[PDB]
Amino acid sequence: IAGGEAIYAAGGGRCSLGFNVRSSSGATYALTAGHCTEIASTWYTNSGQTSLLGTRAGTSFPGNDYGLIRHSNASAADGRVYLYNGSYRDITGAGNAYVGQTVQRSGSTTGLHSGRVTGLNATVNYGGGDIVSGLIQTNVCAEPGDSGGALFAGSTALGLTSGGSGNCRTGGTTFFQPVTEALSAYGVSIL
Repeated sequence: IAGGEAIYAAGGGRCSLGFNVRSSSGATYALTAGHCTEIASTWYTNSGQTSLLGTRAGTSFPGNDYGLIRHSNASAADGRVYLYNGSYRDITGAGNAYVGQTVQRSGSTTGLHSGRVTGLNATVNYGGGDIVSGLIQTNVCAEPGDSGGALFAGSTALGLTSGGSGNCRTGGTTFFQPVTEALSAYGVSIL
């Protein structure tokens, strides 16, 4: 499974995989949104929930928005992002974002969209105390289901879709969790 592809929670809920990562010991995981991993411990790669992805290994949500899923099969840990046209992009490292940067977002609801970083230090309020801060603001649209997907530029991983406003029909604004903070938190590296 590659970055951008759908992940399904046991008993309902869909998100997108961000990036596949590995610990210094060679254990592999999938990064996604923390608001996603908070809903279930077991994840699947198909809607019918018969192909197991793995089980939740960590969650950092409200505050940040990142989470980790341990792969049940190391071979499913594809170090690429799916481009939705039958092609894949190999991700070679992680980097920082900057205002004016041109970016691409891969998600399971709306496919691949591009845009620009328009702001930093952004905050989103999901209600019920769910405030996420330190986010990258962009003009890339996204829809529910895209959450946890990959934000990248070229071969460089940048962030994970948290959420935003608008849709891909009218345009919107999306907020992303910088990936490097996540890699740091878990001592993981891009595959």
